[PDB]
Amino acid sequence: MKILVTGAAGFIGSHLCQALLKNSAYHVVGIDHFIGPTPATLKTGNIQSLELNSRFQFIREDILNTDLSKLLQDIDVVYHLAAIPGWGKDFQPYVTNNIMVTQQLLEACKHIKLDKFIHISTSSVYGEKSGAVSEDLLPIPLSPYGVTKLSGEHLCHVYHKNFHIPIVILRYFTVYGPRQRPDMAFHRLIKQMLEDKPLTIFGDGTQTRDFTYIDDCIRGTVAALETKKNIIGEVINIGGKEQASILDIISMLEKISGKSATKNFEPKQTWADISKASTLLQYSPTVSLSDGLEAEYDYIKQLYKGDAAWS
Amino acid sequence: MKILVTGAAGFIGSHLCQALLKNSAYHVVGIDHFIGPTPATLKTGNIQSLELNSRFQFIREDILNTDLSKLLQDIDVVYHLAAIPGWGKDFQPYVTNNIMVTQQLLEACKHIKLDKFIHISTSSVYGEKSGAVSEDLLPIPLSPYGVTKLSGEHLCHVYHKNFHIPIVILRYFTVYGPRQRPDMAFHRLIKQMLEDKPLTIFGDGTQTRDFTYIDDCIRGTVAALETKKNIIGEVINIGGKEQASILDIISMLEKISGKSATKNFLKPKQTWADISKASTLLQYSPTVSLSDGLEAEYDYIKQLYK
Ligand SMILES: NC(=O)c1ccc[n+]([C@@H]2O[C@H](COP(=O)([O-])OP(=O)(O)OC[C@H]3O[C@@H](n4cnc5c(N)ncnc54)[C@H](O)[C@@H]3O)[C@@H](O)[C@H]2O)c1
Ligand SMILES: NC(=O)c1ccc[n+]([C@@H]2O[C@H](COP(=O)([O-])OP(=O)(O)OC[C@H]3O[C@@H](n4cnc5c(N)ncnc54)[C@H](O)[C@@H]3O)[C@@H](O)[C@H]2O)c1
Repeated sequence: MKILVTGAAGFIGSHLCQALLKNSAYHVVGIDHFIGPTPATLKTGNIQSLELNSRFQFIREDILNTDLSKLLQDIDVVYHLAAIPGWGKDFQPYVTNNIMVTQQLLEACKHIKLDKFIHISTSSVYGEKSGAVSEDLLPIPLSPYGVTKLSGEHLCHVYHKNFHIPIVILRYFTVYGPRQRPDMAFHRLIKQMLEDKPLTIFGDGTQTRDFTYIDDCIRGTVAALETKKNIIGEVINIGGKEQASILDIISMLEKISGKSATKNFEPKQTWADISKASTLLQYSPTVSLSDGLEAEYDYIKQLYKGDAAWS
Repeated sequence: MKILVTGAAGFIGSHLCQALLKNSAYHVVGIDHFIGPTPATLKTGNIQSLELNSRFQFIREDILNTDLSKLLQDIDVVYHLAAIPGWGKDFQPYVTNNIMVTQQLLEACKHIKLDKFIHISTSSVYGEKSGAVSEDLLPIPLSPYGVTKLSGEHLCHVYHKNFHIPIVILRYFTVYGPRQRPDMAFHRLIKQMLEDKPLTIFGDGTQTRDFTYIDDCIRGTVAALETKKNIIGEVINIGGKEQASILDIISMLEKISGKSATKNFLKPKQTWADISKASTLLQYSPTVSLSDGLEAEYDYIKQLYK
């Protein structure tokens, strides 16, 4: 079996490619152009181990400036994770990389026999919801990111209905752990704690949110390929084991580091409904925040203060 | 009050400029780049009346290639109708004119004190539905037009929530009447009947749908401005008086023309707009009958292709 992962040098793509290659039957092609919020310097480390694997092929090209028929020959499964995640005149890159990229990939998949086109989307499509967020909820995105990613999902349905591209949509809720993007909250809090600085906190930080450890996110993503259920056409939430406030997270980080944080200071309560994923994917997130945060803490320590080839 | 109408030379925008200018209090600025399926001459035809009026200013420029800070200086209300109606390389124009236009327009309005930004959208955002279509249904667009128009609506919510742009979304169901675009079904059917050619139907023509006469469309669009109720942030379906199938419509066109048509069939049975919300918030009640509306369109099409 041969699998294309778009955005394979990114946070989630780099872990997915590695989880796929544990199956000695799987061959992976990753494509990544090294753009978006993570600098290329920091990003190179994400694929260090990946490029040691003989069954991994890496292409450093823009999806919009590459031979797609060539990239897609002999591909059984596409995992599409390439995106600009996380305004003004900054808007064009979101349209180019979240809408035009998805449309051009889907166009090139018409002339191709895929088992699955697994399109990765985001909980930012939903906008604001108190309580359980389920896949039947009317999406009202409140960011440019959310708007352009939801547009990507809608193109998946257009190409499924019109040309029978076997699309699956996974909506990831906040994913954290080793390799988390530097623009994301846990990375920023941990780097501030390591540097004895004030921890930036927007609002009073008691609002509780859903968080998914990378390894739980990746098990759910792999199960989208390996499930015996018919999931073609479905939208599936992939969300976390435990929910926590930004003040709970800092509590657990102070326990981890044995430091104390100079805190520098919107539904109260929201979580992913993961019942569709439980039923269709046997998905069950198993990693605790305390284990997950320890692993992210050690990663960020080594990233900025260490001497690894990926420092 | 000074009102910017985008797409002001188009089918609906030209009628809208006409109705607003009836109010002596209202000054109207129209911008239109003369693109999409309608030829330029028909659009010059659409605004021939408006240009004579001293409270009307017209700009023939791309919204993406104009000084929007100049354009919006003393504007109290935006009516945003500018758009491209409905693969591979033909996709960028939908993204440019339905997504980027809306984003740049909203960006230019972010820091201005508008009373209202009235964003015009489409029932094509809903995708395939059976029965009454209300604003709470999950939109699953099936076309690039639908996706790009749906993205425009979502940009409005982004700018409402973050910058308090006072947005109102109207979802038009199919609009017909004089100046209907030449790509649209009634325009095409009437033209074919005038030439005694077969009337081309796609499908078996028995699916009944919602049609809105342009004057009823404009009355609801003006009510979105003039209503005493707070409708900021609301999505409102604007739909029509009578439901008809294309076979119902052709039978009425036969009554107008006094002759039987040859019917040419090439390649979801019942669907209508739920206009409850528009009734309550806009006192919208469409009053023009299909037979009266089709007569008005028929006369407009005949004067073109005599
Ligand atoms: N990190 C999260 O918590 C989270 C949450 C919700 C959804 N997601 C989604 O998961 C996916 C991966 O997110 P991430 O956090 O790993 O992001 P990331 O930025 O680390 O990875 C995205 C990668 O896509 C690549 N890319 C973008 N445009 C490209 C193009 N035109 N051609 C080739 N490569 C291109 C970038 O170089 C980058 O390496 C995205 O689709 C994102 O929207 C992530
Ligand atoms: N006609 C219908 O039945 C119908 C149905 C539902 C919704 N709508 C919506 O109503 C609005 C008007 O539709 P219409 O039938 O009058 O179409 P139209 O093509 O007659 O009018 C739209 C006008 O927008 C202008 N325009 C497009 N892009 C522009 C740009 N970048 N800069 C400047 N001007 C630009 C075009 O030149 C055109 O004259 C659209 O937003 C459409 O999606 C119409």
